[PDB]
Amino acid sequence: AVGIGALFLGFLGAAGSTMGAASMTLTVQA
Repeated sequence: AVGIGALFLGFLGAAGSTMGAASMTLTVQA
């Protein structure tokens, strides 16, 4: 139950966190 699922979650959480910074870290939302 939710065994290997842990490996995709671990790396797929890098893509969202990296593409979120390109959201203009100035002050505008997105």
